[PDB]
This record gives sequence, structure tokens and C-alpha cells, in this order.
Amino acid sequence: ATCYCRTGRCATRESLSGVCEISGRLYRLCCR
Repeated sequence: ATCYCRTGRCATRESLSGVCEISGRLYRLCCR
């Protein structure tokens, strides 16, 4: 499905599914 790396909390229609990491900086992975 469709997953996004987000700096905020996942949309309520999305689930926290892991983290993204770029160059030491972390994001939530949020999948619909």
C-alpha cells in the first residue's frame, strides 16, 4: 500500500508502521 515518511504523527487514517531514517534524521513511516 501507500506509506509516507512523516515528521508529525501519522494521519488518523494511517498506522505507525516503522521509522524512516535520512542522514541521521528520523521520521515516522505511516501506511494507509
